[PDB]
Amino acid sequence: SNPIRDIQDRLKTAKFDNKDDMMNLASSLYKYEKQLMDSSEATLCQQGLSNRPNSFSQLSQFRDSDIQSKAGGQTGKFWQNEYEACKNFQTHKERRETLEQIIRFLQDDLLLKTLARAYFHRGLLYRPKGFSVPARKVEAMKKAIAYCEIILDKNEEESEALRIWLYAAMELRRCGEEYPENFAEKLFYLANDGFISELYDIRLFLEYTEREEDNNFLDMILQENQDRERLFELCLYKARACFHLNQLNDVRIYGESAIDNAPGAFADPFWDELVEFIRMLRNKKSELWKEIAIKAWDKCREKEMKVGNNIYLSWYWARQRELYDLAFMAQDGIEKKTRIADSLKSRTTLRIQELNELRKDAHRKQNRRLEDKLDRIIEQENEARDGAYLRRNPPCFTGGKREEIPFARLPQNWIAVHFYLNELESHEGGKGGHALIYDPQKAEKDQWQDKSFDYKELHRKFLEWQENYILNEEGSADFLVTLCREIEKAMPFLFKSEVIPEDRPVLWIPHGFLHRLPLHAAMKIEIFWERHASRYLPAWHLFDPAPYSREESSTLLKNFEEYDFQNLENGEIEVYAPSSPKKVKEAIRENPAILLLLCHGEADMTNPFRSCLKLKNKDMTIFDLLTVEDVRLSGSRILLGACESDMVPPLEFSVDEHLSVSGAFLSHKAGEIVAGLWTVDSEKVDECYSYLVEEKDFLRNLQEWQMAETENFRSENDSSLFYKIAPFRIIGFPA
RNA sequence: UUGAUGUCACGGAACCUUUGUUGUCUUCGACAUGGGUA
RNA sequence: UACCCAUGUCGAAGACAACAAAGUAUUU
Repeated sequence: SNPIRDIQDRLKTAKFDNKDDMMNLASSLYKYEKQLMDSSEATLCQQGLSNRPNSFSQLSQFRDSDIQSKAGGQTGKFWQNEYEACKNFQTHKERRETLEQIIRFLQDDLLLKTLARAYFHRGLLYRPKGFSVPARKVEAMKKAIAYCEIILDKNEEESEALRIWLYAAMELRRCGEEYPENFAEKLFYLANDGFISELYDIRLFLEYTEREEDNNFLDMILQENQDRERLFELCLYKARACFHLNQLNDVRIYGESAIDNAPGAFADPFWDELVEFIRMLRNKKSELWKEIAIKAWDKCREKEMKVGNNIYLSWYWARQRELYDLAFMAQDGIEKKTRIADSLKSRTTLRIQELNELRKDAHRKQNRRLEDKLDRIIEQENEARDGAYLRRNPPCFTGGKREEIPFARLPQNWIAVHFYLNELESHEGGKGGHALIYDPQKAEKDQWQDKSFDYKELHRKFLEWQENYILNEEGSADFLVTLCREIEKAMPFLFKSEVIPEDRPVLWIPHGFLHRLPLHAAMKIEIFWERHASRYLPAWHLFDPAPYSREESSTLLKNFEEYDFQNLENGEIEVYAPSSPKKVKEAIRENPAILLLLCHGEADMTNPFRSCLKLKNKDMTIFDLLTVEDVRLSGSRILLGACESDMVPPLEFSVDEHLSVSGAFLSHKAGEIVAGLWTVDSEKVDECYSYLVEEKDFLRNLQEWQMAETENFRSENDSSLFYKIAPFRIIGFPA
């Protein structure tokens, strides 16, 4: 760079009456000091300035207090202008460096106004991730307000300071803070000014419109120029303005235009404003709200498809859940309600499944560098669930052939129950819980029912059982019985034949914490499994019946030396013990007909990827399973004898997901998995899985086993015995 | 100087990064002071 | 507003110049 030479050139030209000369001189001297403070390579310059008496006189004149302090504000304003010009050509890092340079340089009303605007723009860079806002965003907006109030304490008519103050106050509200005090009075001054300086002002005059109920300024908005980059956002403001003028057809037109041009990135503020607009329409009870909500859902669903990995998916798309709640309430058709519900489920597991598919093709083609990319994405996802900072942008992957599965592809003798837990409806005091039930044998106009229930008390009793389980654990059996009776209290329709016809099998597609429950064990005494056999899927778009594996080979791997599994160890399947993770990795690439694993297991309390199987000399985690190079399990049947092999951490993740060990095996396209929702007894495991292996029809045989044990439950209604029958469930839907 | 049928704050390491360092022969010769006489 | 010299004595430097706190990613 050679900044010393730049100081020479400026000192040749400069005269002290001229703004540009002093602006340039101040800039050059500041850059010199900056390079010294950075210990830059420019510090190797040992040269000095020539014409020493002249240079001394000119520097001594510049460093007059008024001259340099005058030049400071002008340099700051010039940099602030050039930033706001090139802002959308810069990357984030260099936008940040520009703004922080301005702030450090400026740390007179011109200076204070420039510094307030710089802090306002520095805050705008921070974006919420998940349901959390960065603290520094709030900090920046509060500092902008603090600087603004020095000017406004002595000149309340100053338009720029007032506007910056109002912008920062609106951002505080957006972050979930309250408005600062005397917001109303200052917002009334702004309307006494009555002119749009910048795009943000349109949002202020609408706030004024909604507060003073005054329509004068709406014609300014409707006449605003269309030659803008963020056209979708301007059109959304047009729609609001038309609504206050009751120009409802133009509201429809502008709203449709805004949604049709929505941006791809869910980090964009457009997506917040759209949901606020729909909530405004709904709260004013306008009939337009149902049209706009369904189009907004369709656009959001279209663009979720283009999100590149689970990290961005968890950060930014997860915040759009309320839009699906609103669209679910707008939509009256039950099948279309079910489509809206299903589009929210297991969006991360879908991408893990696609990565597992990609790894197959890389291995068979020996594309090593692609395997490293596939490993990096899983590693970074594991980091993100620990909340760690990511140094590198995670890579993006295009999706698989995501066809929309027709509901007609369910076989004719089944019943399907689709759950949805609408938080917005629940929080407003409605039922909020929905069960959408499909009977494919009826005429098409009668094939769907929609049953609704209140899930607050069921969720409380779930949390209560969960905590008692973590602390006791088997002393929690009474709380399990309480929860299972609460299932029937909440969903009394489960035991009515006009809802679920006689003795047909049921497929469950849960949502939220309902993935955690033993719905097959709902207790009227009569248990649900006495009426129907049950099967589970995480989501309907994962429905994919494939044939069972053809291989004439099966394996039992055991690392469990406290106990003798007399029934399993005298079957026709050969047993290898004590099994290490290497043996599991070997069996997993032979595509066995039946694979049994008998070992201890443990679900993690914080991060799903750390849930593990306790094998001989080393634990095998979900992270290990999802990074095994060569895996061949298409159509295999898997029986997990491990405790908590279908459990997940006692937390609510930002997106709907059930990443248990069983879920990990399903993401490798296993045919069906049997696993435990909590701790499992070794004798019950032995006697259940021996019968399943002998009679190779898991759906009927698990029901027969459950019924045959229930007759010993009835003689005394012992909670401890029910605690031992209930945990087993089947996941997956083979051909 | 509380308000009451509901407080995990013993629910949170002032933590993290930084070389008292860079340059210098224990050497060596002409200099002080202000008048005096016509 | 000209001219002329006269006397022989004696240690010096003892730290100086620079820096005097500065930084501390939240994301296509």
